[PDB]
Amino acid sequence: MAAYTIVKEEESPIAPHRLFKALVLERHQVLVKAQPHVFKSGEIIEGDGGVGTVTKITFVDGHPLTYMLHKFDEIDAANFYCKYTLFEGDVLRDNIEKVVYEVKLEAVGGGSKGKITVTYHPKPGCTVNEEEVKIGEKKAYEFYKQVEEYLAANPEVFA
Amino acid sequence: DPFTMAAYTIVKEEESPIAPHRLFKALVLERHQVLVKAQPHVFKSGEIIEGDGGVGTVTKITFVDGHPLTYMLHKFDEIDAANFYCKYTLFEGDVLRDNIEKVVYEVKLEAVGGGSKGKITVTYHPKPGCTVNEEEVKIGEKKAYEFYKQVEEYLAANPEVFA
Amino acid sequence: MAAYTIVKEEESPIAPHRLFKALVLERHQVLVKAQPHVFKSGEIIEGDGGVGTVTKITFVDGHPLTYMLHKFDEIDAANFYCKYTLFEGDVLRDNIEKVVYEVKLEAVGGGSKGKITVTYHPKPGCTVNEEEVKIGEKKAYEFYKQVEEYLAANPEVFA
Amino acid sequence: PFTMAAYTIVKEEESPIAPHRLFKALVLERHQVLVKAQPHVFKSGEIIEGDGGVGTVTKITFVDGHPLTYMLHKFDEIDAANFYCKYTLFEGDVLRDNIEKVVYEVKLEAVGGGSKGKITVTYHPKPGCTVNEEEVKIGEKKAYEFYKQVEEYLAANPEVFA
Amino acid sequence: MAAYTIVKEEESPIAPHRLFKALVLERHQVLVKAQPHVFKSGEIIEGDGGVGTVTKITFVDGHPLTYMLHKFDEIDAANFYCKYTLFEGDVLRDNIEKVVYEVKLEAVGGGSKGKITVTYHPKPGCTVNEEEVKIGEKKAYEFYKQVEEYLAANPEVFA
Amino acid sequence: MAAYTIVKEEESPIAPHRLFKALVLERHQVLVKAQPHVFKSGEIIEGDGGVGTVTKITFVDGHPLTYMLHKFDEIDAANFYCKYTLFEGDVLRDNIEKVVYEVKLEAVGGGSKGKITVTYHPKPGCTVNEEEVKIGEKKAYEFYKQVEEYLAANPEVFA
Amino acid sequence: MAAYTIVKEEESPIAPHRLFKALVLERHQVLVKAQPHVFKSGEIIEGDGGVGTVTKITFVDGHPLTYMLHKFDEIDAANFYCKYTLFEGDVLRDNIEKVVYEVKLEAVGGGSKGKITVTYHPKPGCTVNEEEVKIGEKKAYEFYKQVEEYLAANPEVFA
Ligand SMILES: O=S(=O)(O)c1cccc2cccc(Nc3ccccc3)c12
Ligand SMILES: O=S(=O)(O)c1cccc2cccc(Nc3ccccc3)c12
Ligand SMILES: O=S(=O)(O)c1cccc2cccc(Nc3ccccc3)c12
Ligand SMILES: O=S(=O)(O)c1cccc2cccc(Nc3ccccc3)c12
Ligand SMILES: O=S(=O)(O)c1cccc2cccc(Nc3ccccc3)c12
Ligand SMILES: O=S(=O)(O)c1cccc2cccc(Nc3ccccc3)c12
Ligand SMILES: O=S(=O)(O)c1cccc2cccc(Nc3ccccc3)c12
Ligand SMILES: O=S(=O)(O)c1cccc2cccc(Nc3ccccc3)c12
Ligand SMILES: O=S(=O)(O)c1cccc2cccc(Nc3ccccc3)c12
Ligand SMILES: O=S(=O)(O)c1cccc2cccc(Nc3ccccc3)c12
Ligand SMILES: O=S(=O)(O)c1cccc2cccc(Nc3ccccc3)c12
Ligand SMILES: O=S(=O)(O)c1cccc2cccc(Nc3ccccc3)c12
Ligand SMILES: O=S(=O)(O)c1cccc2cccc(Nc3ccccc3)c12
Ligand SMILES: O=S(=O)(O)c1cccc2cccc(Nc3ccccc3)c12
Ligand SMILES: O=S(=O)(O)c1cccc2cccc(Nc3ccccc3)c12
Ligand SMILES: O=S(=O)(O)c1cccc2cccc(Nc3ccccc3)c12
Ligand SMILES: O=S(=O)(O)c1cccc2cccc(Nc3ccccc3)c12
Ligand SMILES: O=S(=O)(O)c1cccc2cccc(Nc3ccccc3)c12
Ligand SMILES: O=S(=O)(O)c1cccc2cccc(Nc3ccccc3)c12
Ligand SMILES: O=S(=O)(O)c1cccc2cccc(Nc3ccccc3)c12
Ligand SMILES: O=S(=O)(O)c1cccc2cccc(Nc3ccccc3)c12
Ligand SMILES: O=S(=O)(O)c1cccc2cccc(Nc3ccccc3)c12
Ligand SMILES: O=S(=O)(O)c1cccc2cccc(Nc3ccccc3)c12
Ligand SMILES: O=S(=O)(O)c1cccc2cccc(Nc3ccccc3)c12
Ligand SMILES: O=S(=O)(O)c1cccc2cccc(Nc3ccccc3)c12
Ligand SMILES: O=S(=O)(O)c1cccc2cccc(Nc3ccccc3)c12
Ligand SMILES: O=S(=O)(O)c1cccc2cccc(Nc3ccccc3)c12
Ligand SMILES: O=S(=O)(O)c1cccc2cccc(Nc3ccccc3)c12
Ligand SMILES: O=S(=O)(O)c1cccc2cccc(Nc3ccccc3)c12
Repeated sequence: MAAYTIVKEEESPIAPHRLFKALVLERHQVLVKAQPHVFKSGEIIEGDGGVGTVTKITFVDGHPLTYMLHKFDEIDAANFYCKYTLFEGDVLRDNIEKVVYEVKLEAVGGGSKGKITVTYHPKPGCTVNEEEVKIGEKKAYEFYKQVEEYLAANPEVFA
Repeated sequence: DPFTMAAYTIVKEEESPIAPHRLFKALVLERHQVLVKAQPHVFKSGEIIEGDGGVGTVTKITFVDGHPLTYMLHKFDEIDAANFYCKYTLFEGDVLRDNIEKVVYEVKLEAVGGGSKGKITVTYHPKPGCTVNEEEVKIGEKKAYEFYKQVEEYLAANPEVFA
Repeated sequence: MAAYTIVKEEESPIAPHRLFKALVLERHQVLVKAQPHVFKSGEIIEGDGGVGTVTKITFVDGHPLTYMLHKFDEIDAANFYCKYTLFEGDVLRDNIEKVVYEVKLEAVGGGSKGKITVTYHPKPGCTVNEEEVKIGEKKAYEFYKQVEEYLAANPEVFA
Repeated sequence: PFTMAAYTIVKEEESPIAPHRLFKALVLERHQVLVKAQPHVFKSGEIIEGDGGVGTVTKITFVDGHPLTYMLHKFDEIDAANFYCKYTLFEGDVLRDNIEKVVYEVKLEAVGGGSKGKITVTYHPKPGCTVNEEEVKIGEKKAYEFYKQVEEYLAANPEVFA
Repeated sequence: MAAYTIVKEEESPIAPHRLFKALVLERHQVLVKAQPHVFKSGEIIEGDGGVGTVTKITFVDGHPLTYMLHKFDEIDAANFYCKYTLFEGDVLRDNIEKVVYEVKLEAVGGGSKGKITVTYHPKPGCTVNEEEVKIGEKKAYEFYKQVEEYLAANPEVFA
Repeated sequence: MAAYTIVKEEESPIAPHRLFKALVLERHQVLVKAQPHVFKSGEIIEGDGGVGTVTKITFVDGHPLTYMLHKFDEIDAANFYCKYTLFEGDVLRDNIEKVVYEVKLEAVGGGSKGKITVTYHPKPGCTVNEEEVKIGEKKAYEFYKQVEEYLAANPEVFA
Repeated sequence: MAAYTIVKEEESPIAPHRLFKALVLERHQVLVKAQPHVFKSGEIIEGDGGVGTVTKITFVDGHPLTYMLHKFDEIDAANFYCKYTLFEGDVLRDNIEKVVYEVKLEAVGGGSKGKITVTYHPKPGCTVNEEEVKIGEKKAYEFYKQVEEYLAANPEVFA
């Protein structure tokens, strides 16, 4: 059970409830707001917006990837806590079974602090892509920095 | 030590939809300014005379002229703006009514959902061998809660006001 | 202290996801479509429909009553299980601190079955009689009925 | 309608005894030090819950002839390292019907081969009834005399807790 | 950047509050009781059972490895959760920066459920020895049991 | 022109007033108690023990070195700070006018943390034999460690 | 690891409530005032004009370096005592990690005298180049010399 893991910490001028709404609860929608050139649509197909909720993110028709689904494992918007899981979608490929994210945020001034952890759950006797991992933190970190900048400059959004 | 003069302490537990950073700011840091903005008929101005809006800072809160009162003097004893903590003391001004040595405000807030949780604890300190009026206490808490409640509605209404 | 406990076991032709949506998850917004001659507005004042959510139902201007705020406690919608708190509002008389409903449905063929466990808790400052505890029941029994008629005649709603 | 009162006493103190010493005697081991200093007033004292850390509770018992009989205490916050503690006298016959509980905050600091302390004690009234100086001064003088007693033995014995 | 993670779930017949005191809280001393042949000492350098506790170990002089050092990130003693990291040691080979221990137990019947995660963080540039992984599990597992049975055979131990 | 100052930070189980006394105030007398094969005598030749005080420390006979004189420039015992300086002796070779010593200690639990800064000042138109600094620290640290162990065993010395 | 230390005692007719501000508190805006050709911009991007603040001086298009960042380990704007650290920026050659500047201004009638301790601290095994010290000591003394003029020139400013 060899699972590669990236546990990191970040810090923002953006407020923590706001950033959470943007990067966790509303992520499926916000992905399409920040990258209309990559994602055609983002929805919920199962759940009411809390634990057990299932989203469907669809790439534009010209993108190599097709779609992904994530499920909400635990959510406690009270203390900016959620653990979700990417359990279906081409990006996974054949070597990976599901990618699990666990996010913890907290206010530090008018801004935030967060502990983000990614763990890749490989299929029986497969090699987790070390490269797939660099691509993972890459795609997100950009997204997170891209959102942070919209928000900074549009303070009424999710405020 | 025949006695260590007894002091009067109120411990409050309060909650807002306002995010702890907007409130730490509106009612602690820029309070001096937000009072006059919120209640421009009672206070002409608030202005930091000493320090640079940080620890050991002291402000002068000024009432109108016709108003019984004139100026209030607050000193900043402890701050951790990151964690929304503050000790700030009231010492120079006639709001005491020539009997209280000082009033000790201790404040701690924390985020919840889209809002705040709040630790407030007021302590009234008299000058040598004087009584600590229940009266002033009734009023020290009542004017501030009203104050607080006005500034909440503002910030709920105007959602970009504090940063 | 001690409280009055109404416990029940009702049965319905409507499927349980249709009732759970109509009478638990969207109750607040459904009380106004059905009793627009009583209620002006229903709304979540805070929450993601999760567990710490709070809704607000407002009575019409003339109505002797003014408002109620309900705050979910824990949910399992998939299973149609919900415990939800009536913590404040004009409706609570001085004798009542809160009223706790415990909802759990199951399927019965093309219909449903459900047990309800409504509890009136008082304030130390007063005691609980039966006239009021009997009214709550009527209000809420009569509501469902009005809704059953509706979920039966329009099968598209929350199906 | 208003927030209930409670009475606080702030003290600032200075000792020529090293501070880790007095943190052991009047705080971490108050329950055992109280009997050694005052076997005349106390029969025993001891722990009943925990192993010294946050949440730890202790029990105090006065001889069979004393008009008081026992006292309970819970440790709210311990940061021994900087000599800060917050504990609560929450149960025993010492709480005259008006008193609900007594909260004690203590911070100590090094000053040469001795120390400086700031002690704050907060009495909390129970619904309806009111607190008064009675319980307080008596409470103030009991704690102080004990400590002086501590101070004179800790000095008279350099290696004890040193 | 990427770490080797080990997620483990087993479950043992002992009340959580009893394993907890042995396999983690006092795991310094009871590690000798367990192996008075591989283990020389069990010590708590600092921490009064306080989070941020750091222990000190040393195998018998014969053993090639000198000692092991742990800090306790957090301990929910009341809740039977603990996070601890192996931060220094001869056992901590020159290619591993730290090995993190995430353990959470809870009562199940008259037994326990064991899920624990250990993460292997490699010192900058190194791949980390996949040997130290297989090894890590076997050694702290074999010891898992010893301590189970013993505690099983004495119901008065840490009651 | 610029001198060499080595900024150190250390930790002792001993209390700061103990460290400070032993390693600073009666240091001239302890060096002989701890190292009577190295040293013959410690004394004060120009001072009362207050600021601007001078000690005279002779090395046993048949020893390379002959003696050393230090002056106590700043003394704030209350906060455990000191500024003293070696300015005379064959131990200071041809180069360096004066290596300066600055000790700042703090209480912590049953012990103490320290901050020490040695500032080696080159001799008029010279370089600093940065190999005499390597030599200076060692002996001063052993002296220390010997004193540490000595004070721990006998907890009545500098109480 | 050794460090390079500067003991410089200066003088100046110009009043210290102006130099101190210029030379320390508003140095970031004034560097950029005395040498527009060396720097195009300089600002405070963190902290709030007090101990713990961080500055960003931005060298012009035509410079090897483009920016450096300073931190105020300590401020005392009434006794004219400061202690700020150069933590980040290109100027720090692989062998230098930070420079610690301790300044103290005293009042000599209508002017000042001073003591500046500049201490360059090396990274893990690396050592500072004699070069690295005279450079820093000079463009800075030079800067000071232009301001002695600037100010004296016009008592209007900083008075
Ligand atoms: O404004 S929102 O959609 O709320 C929004 C919310 C959060 C992040 C966003 C990033 C980019 C663009 C947005 N809006 C946008 C505006 C114009 C065109 C396309 C997107 C973002
Ligand atoms: O799935 S939904 O599409 O919202 C859905 C649609 C219509 C009625 C539903 C009733 C109960 C639970 C649902 N979902 C749900 C999903 C996950 C967890 C808990 C409840 C219902
Ligand atoms: O550069 S950033 O957006 O800052 C970026 C910031 C921080 C971390 C990053 C990690 C991986 C990839 C990026 N790639 C990337 C790739 C293409 C465009 C933009 C970014 C990261
Ligand atoms: O592009 S960024 O992450 O901004 C980037 C920034 C700085 C250094 C990089 C080194 C390798 C790969 C990158 N990116 C990358 C992006 C996509 C696929 C593969 C590699 C680097
Ligand atoms: O969901 S995110 O990573 O945030 C994401 C953010 C932005 C762009 C993305 C594009 C492709 C795949 C994603 N997910 C993905 C997940 C795991 C592995 C590889 C790609 C993207
Ligand atoms: O950007 S990442 O860490 O890659 C990221 C990856 C996946 C989910 C995330 C959710 C919330 C915030 C993020 N970042 C974040 C950054 C700064 C502060 C707080 C959170 C998330
Ligand atoms: O953010 S950084 O942490 O520096 C960072 C981390 C990792 C990779 C990065 C690649 C490009 C730019 C960065 N910075 C960046 C910063 C803000 C906006 C866009 C890119 C990268
Ligand atoms: O807008 S005001 O009417 O003054 C106002 C009225 C009442 C309460 C206020 C509280 C905070 C900030 C305000 N204004 C504000 C204005 C500019 C900058 C920052 C705050 C408040
Ligand atoms: O409680 S108030 O009386 O308004 C109050 C009185 C005095 C000082 C206060 C400082 C901060 C916040 C307050 N209120 C507060 C309320 C809710 C949450 C957080 C703080 C203060
Ligand atoms: O007196 S208090 O309400 O405490 C009070 C406190 C502080 C400022 C006040 C300003 C105007 C009127 C008040 N009260 C008031 C009282 C009686 C008649 C009319 C007005 C003020
Ligand atoms: O309480 S304050 O928030 O500073 C405050 C807030 C708003 C209005 C006030 C009016 C008068 C006196 C104050 N202080 C005060 C303090 C102690 C006793 C009596 C009045 C007022
Ligand atoms: O009682 S207080 O808690 O102060 C109080 C606090 C906050 C708001 C108040 C509003 C109206 C009356 C109060 N009572 C009141 C009573 C007598 C005179 C004036 C106001 C309010
Ligand atoms: O439609 S209404 O005429 O408002 C309506 C009228 C009367 C009773 C109703 C009961 C349940 C749902 C309704 N409507 C509804 C409509 C859309 C979605 C969910 C419920 C009811
Ligand atoms: O307060 S809300 O207005 O929804 C809100 C608004 C914006 C961002 C939020 C982030 C987390 C939790 C919320 N609310 C929440 C409320 C109750 C329980 C749990 C979370 C957020
Ligand atoms: O029962 S509810 O279902 O919320 C309800 C449903 C429909 C109509 C109602 C009208 C008034 C009060 C309610 N609540 C209420 C609560 C307790 C006692 C009496 C009435 C109503
Ligand atoms: O109002 S009465 O019918 O008189 C009434 C009287 C007595 C008990 C009742 C209980 C539930 C509902 C009522 N009304 C109701 C109305 C329509 C449908 C179902 C029940 C009750
Ligand atoms: O029973 S009622 O009186 O309408 C009622 C009263 C109070 C709370 C209720 C909550 C859910 C469903 C109801 N009715 C229901 C009806 C059929 C099947 C399952 C639930 C509730
Ligand atoms: O706990 S102490 O104060 O340390 C204490 C010290 C020494 C003797 C004491 C005797 C009785 C009661 C105590 N407590 C007490 C508390 C409140 C009121 C009056 C007495 C005594
Ligand atoms: O203040 S006393 O009332 O005796 C006292 C009362 C209750 C607890 C105390 C704990 C530590 C030290 C005290 N005195 C102290 C004195 C001098 C220096 C340091 C501490 C304590
Ligand atoms: O005699 S003691 O028993 O200590 C004593 C105990 C309790 C209260 C005291 C009050 C005043 C003076 C005392 N003596 C005193 C002695 C030295 C310094 C300060 C006060 C008190
Ligand atoms: O550390 S290991 O490298 O796996 C290891 C290697 C060899 C023997 C071991 C014996 C006991 C515990 C281990 N680990 C361990 C870890 C934490 C607490 C207690 C024991 C042993
Ligand atoms: O060693 S092996 O049998 O290879 C082994 C193989 C697979 C899993 C193991 C787990 C724990 C201990 C082992 N050995 C062990 C051996 C002797 C005493 C205690 C534990 C394990
Ligand atoms: O540092 S001391 O602690 O005095 C020291 C203590 C004990 C023995 C010493 C022997 C030689 C040189 C020293 N110092 C020295 C100092 C500067 C340069 C070269 C040597 C000795
Ligand atoms: O020590 S200097 O190298 O000049 C120096 C270098 C860099 C920054 C300085 C800031 C204030 C004073 C200095 N000294 C000083 C001395 C005499 C007159 C004016 C300034 C500074
Ligand atoms: O003349 S300087 O004052 O340095 C100077 C100041 C401002 C901008 C400069 C741009 C290029 C070269 C310089 N000279 C230079 C000289 C030697 C090495 C590197 C650059 C610049
Ligand atoms: O010329 S500077 O522009 O500082 C300069 C810039 C960059 C690198 C330099 C290297 C050596 C000497 C310099 N200057 C120098 C100046 C006077 C005397 C001796 C050396 C360097
Ligand atoms: O650049 S040079 O003079 O060559 C120079 C060379 C070598 C060392 C220097 C030290 C300080 C200032 C310089 N220049 C300087 C220039 C004008 C006024 C004050 C000092 C130094
Ligand atoms: O910041 S100052 O020295 O005052 C300074 C003042 C004026 C111009 C400077 C140009 C380059 C580098 C500096 N500093 C520097 C410092 C340490 C090492 C290397 C360069 C300059
Ligand atoms: O730069 S000047 O052109 O004089 C200048 C022009 C306009 C406004 C100024 C304000 C402050 C300091 C200056 N100069 C300054 C110059 C050197 C050192 C310190 C301050 C100002």
